[PDB]
Amino acid sequence: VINTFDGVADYLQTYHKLPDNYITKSEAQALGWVASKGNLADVAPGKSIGGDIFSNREGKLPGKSGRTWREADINYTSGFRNSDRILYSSDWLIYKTTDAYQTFTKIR
Repeated sequence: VINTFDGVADYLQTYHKLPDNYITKSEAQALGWVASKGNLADVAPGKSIGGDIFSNREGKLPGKSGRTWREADINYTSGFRNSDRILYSSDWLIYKTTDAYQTFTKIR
């Protein structure tokens, strides 16, 4: 039940378990999450998407000898998303972007 940058980062840097309130795009999409609807507050009155998996071969986030990268929605309540998005890696390095997957400033 968390959707804030540092809050999610701390949660992950300390408990590593994705905040109890996130879902992978697939699950969200397969559960019924549709773009021409943005259904979410109904089936999940307070949940934020996030928890997918990515290798970052595009080198869009910090890398090394084999790096794992995953994202998560931020600042959501009930309705649709916005531009606040958090990025966390295998090593738990967390970065933040507020321009809809555009500028990734580091936070942890």
